[PDB]
Amino acid sequence: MGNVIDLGEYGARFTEDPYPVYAELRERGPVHWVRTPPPEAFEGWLVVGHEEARAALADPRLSKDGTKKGLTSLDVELMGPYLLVVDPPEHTRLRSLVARAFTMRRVEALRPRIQEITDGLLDEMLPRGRADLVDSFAYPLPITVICELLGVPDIDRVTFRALSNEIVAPTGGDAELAAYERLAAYLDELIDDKRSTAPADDLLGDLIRTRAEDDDRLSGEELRAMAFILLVAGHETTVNLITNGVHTLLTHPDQLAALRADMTLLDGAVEEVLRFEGPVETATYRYAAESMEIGGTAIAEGDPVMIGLDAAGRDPARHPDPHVFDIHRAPQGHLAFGHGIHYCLGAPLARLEARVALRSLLERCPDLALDGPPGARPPGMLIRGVRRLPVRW
Amino acid sequence: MGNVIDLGEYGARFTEDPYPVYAELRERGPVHWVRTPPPEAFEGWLVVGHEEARAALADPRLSKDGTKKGLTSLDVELMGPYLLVVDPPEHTRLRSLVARAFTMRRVEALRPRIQEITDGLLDEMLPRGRADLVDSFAYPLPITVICELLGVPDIDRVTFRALSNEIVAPTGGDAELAAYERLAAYLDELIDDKRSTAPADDLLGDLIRTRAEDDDRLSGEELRAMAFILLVAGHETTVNLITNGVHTLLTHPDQLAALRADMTLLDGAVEEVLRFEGPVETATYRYAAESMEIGGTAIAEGDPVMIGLDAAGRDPARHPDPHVFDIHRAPQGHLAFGHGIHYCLGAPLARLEARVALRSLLERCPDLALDGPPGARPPGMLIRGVRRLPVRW
Ligand code: HEM
Ligand code: HEM
Ligand SMILES: CCCCCCCCCCCC(=O)O
Ligand SMILES: CCCCCCCCCCCC(=O)O
Repeated sequence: MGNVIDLGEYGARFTEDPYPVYAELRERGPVHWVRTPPPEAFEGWLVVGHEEARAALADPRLSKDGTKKGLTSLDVELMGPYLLVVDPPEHTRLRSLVARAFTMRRVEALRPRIQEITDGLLDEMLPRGRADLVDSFAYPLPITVICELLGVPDIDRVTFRALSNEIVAPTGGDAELAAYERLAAYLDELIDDKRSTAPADDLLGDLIRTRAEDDDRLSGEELRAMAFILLVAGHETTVNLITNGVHTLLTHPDQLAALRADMTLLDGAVEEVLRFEGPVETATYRYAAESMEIGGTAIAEGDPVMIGLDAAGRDPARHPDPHVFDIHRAPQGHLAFGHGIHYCLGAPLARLEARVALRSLLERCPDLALDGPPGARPPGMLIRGVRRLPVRW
Repeated sequence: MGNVIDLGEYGARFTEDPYPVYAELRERGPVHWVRTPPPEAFEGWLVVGHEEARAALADPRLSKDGTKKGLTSLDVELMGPYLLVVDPPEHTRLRSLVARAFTMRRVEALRPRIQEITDGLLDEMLPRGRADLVDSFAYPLPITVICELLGVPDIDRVTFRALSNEIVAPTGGDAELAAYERLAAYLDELIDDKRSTAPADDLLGDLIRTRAEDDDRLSGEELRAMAFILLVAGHETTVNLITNGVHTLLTHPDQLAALRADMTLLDGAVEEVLRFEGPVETATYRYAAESMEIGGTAIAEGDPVMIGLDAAGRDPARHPDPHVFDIHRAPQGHLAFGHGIHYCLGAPLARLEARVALRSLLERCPDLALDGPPGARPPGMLIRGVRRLPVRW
C-alpha cells in the first residue's frame, strides 16, 4: 500500500488516447499500482511492458478464480463458472468441450458463409451512399456468425447487444447488476428453447446433451456461463476489430493507398491493427495467488494484476517506432489474443471474419471516408474502440 | 503399442530434409506416434500442427519432471535440476533467479560489445579470404557473449564445444554420459575458480552468493545445472541460427539480393529464418501427467510428447506457401522460442546476437558465397543445422 496514480486524473484525453501515459509509465518501469478511471474505478497492478505482459499471462501464480479467496464477483454468480474465471483443472475440462469447434480447419469451412453474410450487408448498405459502419456492417456480421455457429438464429439481438454492451463497458453499479440478471434470464430462456427442439447438430446442441449426461463434464450453471462467453466474446471484440481497422486505415491514407495498390498486404494490415489498436485494451481478471514479483516489484498475495495488452503493443523494445502504423512493419509479435492457457479460442474465427469483412468493404468502396467524428467510447478498461463509426463512400 | 511411424525408415533423407515428411504427417492429422531416428531411437507423440503445438506448450497436463514418475535421465542426476526439467513451483523459483539478467533493456546495453566482438571476429577472419563460418564466426561470438555475461572469464572453448555438441546431439550411450561427467567436472571447477576469487557484479557472482545463503533458494546441484543450461542453450541454438541464416540466404539468391538492396528488411528476414529453419527443431522433454487429448487423439498418462516447432513453422494453415522463404512474409507467428512458462529466456539476446552478426558480415562481404558443400548435420531431434559451413567472399 503506497503511491497510487489515479488514471481518472488524466481526464478523457486518456480514454480517447491512453498511449502517451502508457509510455510515460513504461519508461519509469514495467509495472505500477493504479486506480482505473471511473466508473467502478478499480485498483491493482497494471503491466505495460511486452516481456512482462507475456510472462505474467503465463505465470502459474496468477489465478482468475476469486472464490479461492472468498470473493465471488457478479458474472460468476449470475452467469456461472466460465473459461476466464477458473483455473486448471476445471479450465482444462471446460476448455476441452469447445476447442474442436474453433480450429483453423473448421473455421475455414465457414469462409463461404461469412463471405455471403458480408456480401448481403454491403448490398444492403452500399446504395444509401453513407452510414454508421457499426450498425450497418461491423455488428451484424459477427453476431450473425456466432449465433449460427451455436446455433440459435431467432435470437433478440438488440436486447442482446445492449446487455452485452453494458457487461463489457459498465456504466454503473446498478445498470451492471441489472444487465447481468437480465442476461442470465435471457440465456436461461434461450437454453430451454434449444432443449425443446431435438436434433440440434451444432455446438450448443452438443453442449446441452453433454450437461444432461450425468458426468461432471458440464454443470447447468457452467452451460449457462459457457453460452454467456461464447456469445459475448464473439461479439464486441470482433465488431471493434473490424471498426478500429477501417478507422485507423482512413486516419492513415499513406497505408490505405499502399494497401489498395497491393491487396496481398491486407492480412499484414489486420496484424498491424491488432498491434496498434487491439480491441482488448486490458486483459481480464487476474490476482496473485501468492507473494511474487514482476519487474523488480514485489506483488503480494491478493493484489490484482491487469495486463495491458494494448500497452505491450506499443512497447518500443518489442515494437520500434511503436506509435507508427506501418503495414510493411517487420514481423512483430503482439499479444492481442493473449498467451498461455487462456489464449483466445476465437482467434482464427476473428481473423477470418475481419479479413473477409475488410477486403470486401475496401473492394466495394474505392472512395470510403470518415464522415466525420466517431461516436462515444465505451467506459472501462476492457474494450478499445467506438460505438458508432459514421462513414461514406 | 499401436501403429509406429518409424522416422528412421526414411534414412538420411529425413535428417537432411524432414519437411516433406512432416507435411505428409500433418496432412493426415497434427499428432502421431513416432519413433525418432537412431541413435537411441525414441518413441512418443510428435506434434506437427501449429495450433496444437501452441496448445501443448501451454497445456498444464504435460510435465518435464521425470522424477515425479521414478525416472532420472543423465542430465538430471549428473547436471542437477535446471529450468527445462522442472515444473512449477521449482521452475518458478529457479527462473526468478535469472530473468532480470536477460531482459530487453539489459540485452540492449550489450549492443556496443556484441558489435565490438563481431568486428574483432571479422577483422581477423576477412583477410584469409575463405573460412569455415562456424569456427571463425558463428561459434566464437555466442560463446564469448554468454561467457562475459556470466561471467566465466577464460574458457576452454575447444573442449566445451565438443562436450556441449555431444549432449545436444548424442552419438551413442558411452559418449553421451562421458560428456555429461566430463562436463559436470568442468562446471564444478569453473564454479570453484569463481568461488575462490574477488567478488564482482555478475550473474554467476549473484548465483554463487545465493547458493551460500541457502534457504532452498539455490542448491549447489541446481547451481551447476543453471550454469549448464545458460552456457549450453546460449551456444548451440545461436550458432545454428547464424549458420542456418547465412546458408538459407545464399541458397535463395533473389531474397538475399532483395536484402542487400534494402537492409531495413534484415529483421523480417531474421524472423523468416526462425520460421523456415528454426534452430530448435523439436522442443524438449515432456510427458502426460494424466490422460488427455491433443487433436482429438487420446494420449495415455506417461506417454512422451515431442512438440515439433520447425514442423509448426511449415504449417500451411498458420503460414501460406510454407516451403517458400520470403523476407517480405507478413503475419507470421512462429514458435521457434517456445511459449508459456518455458518460453526462451534468451530470445532478445539471440535476436540481437544474430542481427548484429548478419548485418556486419553482409555489409563487409558483398560477394559472400558457399564454397562448396556444407558440413554434416548432427543427429537427434533437438538441433536443426550443419556443423561446419565453408564460405568465401
Ligand atoms: C476479434 C478479436 C478478438 C480478440 C482481440 C480477442 C481477444 C481475446 C483475449 C485477449 C483473450 C484472453 C484474455 C485474458 O487472458 O484475460 C480472449 C479470450 C477468449 N476469447 Fe477472444 N478475441 C477475439 C475474438 C473472439 C471470438 C470471435 C470468440 C468466440 C467466438 C472469442 C472467444 C474467446 C474465449 C472463449 C476466450 C476465453 C479463453 C479461455 O479462457 O480459455 N474471442 N480473447
Ligand atoms: C538462438 C536461438 C534460440 C532459440 C531458437 C531458442 C529456443 C528455445 C526454445 C524453443 C526453448 C523452449 C524449449 C522447450 O519448451 O522445451 C528455449 C528455452 C530456453 N532458452 Fe532458448 N533459444 C535460443 C537462444 C537462447 C539463448 C541465447 C539463451 C541464453 C542466453 C537461451 C536460454 C534458454 C533457456 C534458459 C531456456 C529455458 C527456459 C525455461 O525452462 O524456463 N536460449 N529456447
Ligand atoms: C472491465 C470489464 C471486465 C469485465 C469482465 C467480464 C467480461 C467477459 C467478456 C470477455 C470477452 C473477451 O475476453 O474477449
Ligand atoms: C528431449 C531433449 C532433452 C535434451 C537435454 C539437453 C538440454 C540442452 C539445453 C538446450 C535447451 C534449448 O536451447 O532449448
